[PDB]
Amino acid sequence: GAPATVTEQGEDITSKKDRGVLKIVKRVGNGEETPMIGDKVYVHYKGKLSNGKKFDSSHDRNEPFVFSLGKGQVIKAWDIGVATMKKGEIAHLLIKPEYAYGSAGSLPKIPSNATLFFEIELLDFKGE
Ligand SMILES: COc1ccc(CC[C@@H](OC(=O)[C@@H]2CCCCN2C(=O)[C@@H](c2cccs2)C2CCCCC2)c2cccc(OCC(=O)O)c2)cc1OC
Repeated sequence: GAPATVTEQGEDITSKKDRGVLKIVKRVGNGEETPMIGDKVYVHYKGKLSNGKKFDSSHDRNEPFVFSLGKGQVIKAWDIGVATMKKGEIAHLLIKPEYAYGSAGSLPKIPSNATLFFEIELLDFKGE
């Protein structure tokens, strides 16, 4: 399924080149532009553990998820991944624990040492 495909064909977008964050572009966005550190970013996502459990979708809160890019307001993989995205892009990310919740998890929903999968859509981004 979608997680396996990222394993097999995803691009390694980490600095350390440790396959900690793998990416496939599922829908090509607009232009060349990607967001800057500090930009307010608006996304819709669907996420799960890579084994399918704990599924969550921003769609269910009928409101985009909003954060400031590159400020540690989200897990490392999201700071790394969303920084590569164009407006309108949808990407798949497969994420090892080192770039997510590590040994502490985010209980009770996310366990220790969890690999995560997200489908992420970058709706828009704006400087504050
Ligand atoms: C482990 O490192 C970090 C961990 C957590 C954070 C905060 C968790 C952080 O979650 C995340 O980084 C990612 C990306 C954004 C979407 C939410 N999210 C998730 O993993 C969610 C997942 C869904 C399906 C599989 S994982 C997860 C859903 C369960 C609650 C934690 C968040 C978060 C930020 C802001 C708000 C929020 O919840 C709503 C609220 O609090 O009002 C949760 C920053 C971190 O790094 C600097």
